[PDB]
Amino acid sequence: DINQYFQSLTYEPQEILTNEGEYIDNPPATTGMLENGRFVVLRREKKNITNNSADIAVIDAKAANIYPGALLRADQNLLDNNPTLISIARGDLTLSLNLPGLANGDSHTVVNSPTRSTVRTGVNNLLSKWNNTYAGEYGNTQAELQYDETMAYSMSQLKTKFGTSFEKIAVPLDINFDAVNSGEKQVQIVNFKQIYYTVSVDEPESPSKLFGTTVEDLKRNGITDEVPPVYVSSVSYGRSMFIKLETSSRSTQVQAAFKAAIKGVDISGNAEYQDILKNTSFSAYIFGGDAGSAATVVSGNIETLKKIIEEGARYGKLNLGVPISYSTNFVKDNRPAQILSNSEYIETTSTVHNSSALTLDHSGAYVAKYNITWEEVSYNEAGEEVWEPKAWDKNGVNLTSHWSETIQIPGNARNLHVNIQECTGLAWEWWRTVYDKDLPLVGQRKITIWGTTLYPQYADEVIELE
Ligand SMILES: OC(C(F)(F)F)C(F)(F)F
Repeated sequence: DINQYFQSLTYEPQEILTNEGEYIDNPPATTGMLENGRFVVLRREKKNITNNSADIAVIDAKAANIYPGALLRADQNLLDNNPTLISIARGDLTLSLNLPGLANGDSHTVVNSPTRSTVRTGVNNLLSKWNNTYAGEYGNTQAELQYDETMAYSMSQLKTKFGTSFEKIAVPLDINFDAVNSGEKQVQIVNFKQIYYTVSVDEPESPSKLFGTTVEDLKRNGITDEVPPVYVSSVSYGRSMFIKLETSSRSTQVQAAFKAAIKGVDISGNAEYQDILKNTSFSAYIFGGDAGSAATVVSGNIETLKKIIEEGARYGKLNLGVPISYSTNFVKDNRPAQILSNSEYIETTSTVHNSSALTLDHSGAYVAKYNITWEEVSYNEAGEEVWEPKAWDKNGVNLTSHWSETIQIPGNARNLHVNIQECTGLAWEWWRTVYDKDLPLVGQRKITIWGTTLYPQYADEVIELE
């Protein structure tokens, strides 16, 4: 009996579907740079990404050996999203057609001598029975949106976020890891899946029910306690769109910007910082819907992306789609074949700190002592902050009657303090403090003292730029 042998099969499913790989070392200590009156704080930290899932998203419509009820081997091939098919005498099995939100549809059909052709035929009579009357030919309300976003930092971490095919779409996607690492550009990758339907296979009550003259014709197909058999349980059909979004923006509101952008929820309206969207250059690898043969690569601009997703969503059809994701189960215990994958990577985040301008104006019938101070950030080795004391070069200096000077506090500065005093004709209170405050490093700030020795009057004003 086969079931007995299947029950005797002693393997470790999870350990045979594992993807290690760290090779991360240690990232160069965080540093600080000066660029065009701005301060660039570069901080890159070592992180780890993990992905354990039995839902395999496809990529190459040609490298597809996937179909509902497909009997596949459980090996490195299956692990690398390039499984091996076991073409043996197949046992009749029942297939069902699941739709996103079609109430109680779930059309069922029987399948004899299971194979690409037969399954294709079943799915054909299904989809045909569906399109024949139901108003769901070109589009169907809201197909299942499977949105998988992630900021790009490492080919491997992307290989973990999507699998071992992003290595295949990498060239078309054109990702700038060097730039991201340098901190120049910022790029997010988004797996936008748009499932129109989903073919399900009735869980085999028994391996015997799956495969009756199959006495021991298993060892002649590659079945062993070393190479367990799996079967494609569910296959999702729709439009798969792997989009790459690059922008020269900073590390502020980017995620939200991109996500909201891709989701296209009229974010444009009341969009505080939309410079990212005005600087969103994209490149998308799409397949499904528009065609059931080849894929399409489109590089361009934010708008082009919007109109491309909008014209790619409800412009396709339902008649016949392409496999964009699938799932398989072990033949023995019908356990979900959950591929695991780990990957350490480097998250590189930079921060811009603008210059600061402090104008000083003296209009007093007297002599005014000036005294302004602050501290500057120094990023030495070990990536540890080093705040260094700084004071105005003319500090302690006393200015006569009228004076004026604008000062340029660097971006890597903080804890600004201003202290200005005025000389009085008094011997007891020779010096009278006029102004003394801790000040925020706002864009532009003008401080104007003026008036009489017996009465000094000041003015602290703040201005903007652009
Ligand atoms: O790539 C096509 C284009 F260009 F958007 F028209 C498709 F419609 F398929 F998306």
